[PDB]
Amino acid sequence: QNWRLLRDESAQLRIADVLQRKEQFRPLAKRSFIFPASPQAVWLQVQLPAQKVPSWLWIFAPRVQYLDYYLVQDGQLVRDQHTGESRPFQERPLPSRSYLFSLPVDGKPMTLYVRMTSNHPLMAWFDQIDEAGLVGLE
Repeated sequence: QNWRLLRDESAQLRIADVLQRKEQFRPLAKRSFIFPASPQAVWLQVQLPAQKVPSWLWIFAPRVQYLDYYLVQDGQLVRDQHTGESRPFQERPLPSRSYLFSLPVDGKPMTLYVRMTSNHPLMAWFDQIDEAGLVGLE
């Protein structure tokens, strides 16, 4: 129940606003979603324990225009990345243009937040992967 979702139909919520609304996140029945095209912002919240081996959050979000990634550890914002198809000029390694975010092995648990918007149907698949998952990616 640590993979949770919040639909922000206002599209106005920022990271600070979302952190005030943690109780509004509800558990996902699968690590993916699809919604008809709308101006909503979909937020993902993933709570993870301290990690022992290299791992990544993988996201395949075709046609997502704005994707914002935030990592929180010990109540503080430790990572803050703005990407998506409407943020060009960033070179990504994978042919699929999937997104990878490295999850630190630093003795502390974490919470990740991802904001996604599109003018197209809003869809993504996502999961935590280790090195073994990484080397088979395309």
